[PDB]
Amino acid sequence: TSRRWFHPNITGVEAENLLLTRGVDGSFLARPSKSNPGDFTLSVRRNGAVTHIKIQNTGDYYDLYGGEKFATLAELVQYYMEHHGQLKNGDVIELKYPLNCADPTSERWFHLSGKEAEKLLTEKGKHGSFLVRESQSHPGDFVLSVRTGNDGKSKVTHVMIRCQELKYDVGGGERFDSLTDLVEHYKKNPMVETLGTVLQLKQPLNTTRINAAEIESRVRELSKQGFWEEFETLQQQECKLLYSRKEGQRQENKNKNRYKNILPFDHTRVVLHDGDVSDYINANIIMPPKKSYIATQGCLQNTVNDFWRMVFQENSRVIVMTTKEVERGKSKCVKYWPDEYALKEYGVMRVRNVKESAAHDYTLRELKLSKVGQGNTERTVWQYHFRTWPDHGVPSDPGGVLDFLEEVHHKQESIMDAGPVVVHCSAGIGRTGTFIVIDILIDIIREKGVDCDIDVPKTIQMVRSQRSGMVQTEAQYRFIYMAVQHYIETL
Ligand SMILES: C[C@@H]1OCC2(CCN(c3cnc4nc(Sc5ccnc(N)c5Cl)ccc4n3)CC2)[C@@H]1N
Repeated sequence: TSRRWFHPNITGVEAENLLLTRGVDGSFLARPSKSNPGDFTLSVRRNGAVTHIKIQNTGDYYDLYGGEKFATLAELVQYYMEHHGQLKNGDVIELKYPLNCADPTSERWFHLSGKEAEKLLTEKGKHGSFLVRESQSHPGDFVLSVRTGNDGKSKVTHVMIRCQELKYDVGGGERFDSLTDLVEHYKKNPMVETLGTVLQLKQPLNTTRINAAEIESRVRELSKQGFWEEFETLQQQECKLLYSRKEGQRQENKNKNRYKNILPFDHTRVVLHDGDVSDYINANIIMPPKKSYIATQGCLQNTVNDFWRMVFQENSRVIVMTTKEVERGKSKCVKYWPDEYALKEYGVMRVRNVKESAAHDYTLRELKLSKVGQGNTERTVWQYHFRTWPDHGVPSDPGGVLDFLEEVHHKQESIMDAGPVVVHCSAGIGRTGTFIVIDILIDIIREKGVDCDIDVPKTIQMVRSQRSGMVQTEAQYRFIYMAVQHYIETL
């Protein structure tokens, strides 16, 4: 559970000099690419020299050049640190020693006046809530503000953090190389005041949960950048989500994955029962009377039957497809539905395409799904095929997506005992996560109006604990905020 090898603020020259003077052969770090915004670079030292490996993410997955595709940067680094000779003139590159970052930019607790910090800890703070800010009078020094406990039963204690020769301390004891190490140490060994108060560092002060009516003000603030700082602070927390994906790695299931290293978590994966290893599909239940979701990949030819097994077993009545079958010359999803008015058998599952209806942004396909030999198992599945997501980036306007989800939501609500909504793109983490997150947030607003708290990164982190890398890019992160803002404006 450490993402210290990611340096959000260094340059290529800085990374090279840092690896050459503070690292050894096998040392590595990751950083945002300065030449290609939105991409990343893995800088690795070997034989006294540094190599820079490009990592692209257009919105679907992290694509390591000359390597594999991954759901998060943490899952990428974990894979190559644990598989000795995979990273590559075909020359083996070893990730051995993470070169740790000292920049606190991406920490949830790092931020700020002493009055304002007291205000924030006053209003949305709890016992043990804390933050670290730059000192008011002493430049280069810092302050740790902790809430312990409006009647005097709670207080805010400020603790001065002195920076002396690039090491930090709270006036005595140990001297730390970084604010992170200092906070980590006093998290485990909390300071005790003379009269007995224990300055427990329980959780960072939440600053991202806001009232729905404040979203426009917050978006204006993040656009002044605040968006990039908030997103990367979210990305750092991905190291808490390296849950097991063993079932997807079994030999019998390797070919059931569109991308061999983008796999469902074992504890939330959809388990296929009553099979002819026949229980696997690259798909996860997503739980936020709210609806739930199945986030899954675009079908392969050899997983179409499993897809319909899943849809039938989970009683799903709505499918959301957020990709064309072919985009930019590449196949993203095999056609798993019949032509209009046609009927097909996919293993033991029978599907009739009853009728298609074309809107501008999407096609709706009314499908009748049943198990062969059992006419009483028939149920209608409504497939919503979104077709206007741009080849590059995210939509410039969220209106098409919002109108699409509103229709999808009302179809689902009209169906008694409908199961989870199936959502899929290519790998099923980027666009799929974006649609699901928007739908989760919009449903809160739809039922409570402006009188509700929403917390975009918390919602994403919760969804990311159920499928790897849900919401892939900062552009998608911005698009979720813009979609929520637009939805609130048109209430
Ligand atoms: C230097 C920059 O200045 C401000 C700064 C970015 C904005 N701020 C924050 C605080 N917290 C955050 N938590 C998350 S993730 C999350 C959210 C809510 N709840 C839970 N449980 C989780 Cl895990 C994601 C983004 C977050 N941005 C404050 C810190 C930067 N450091």
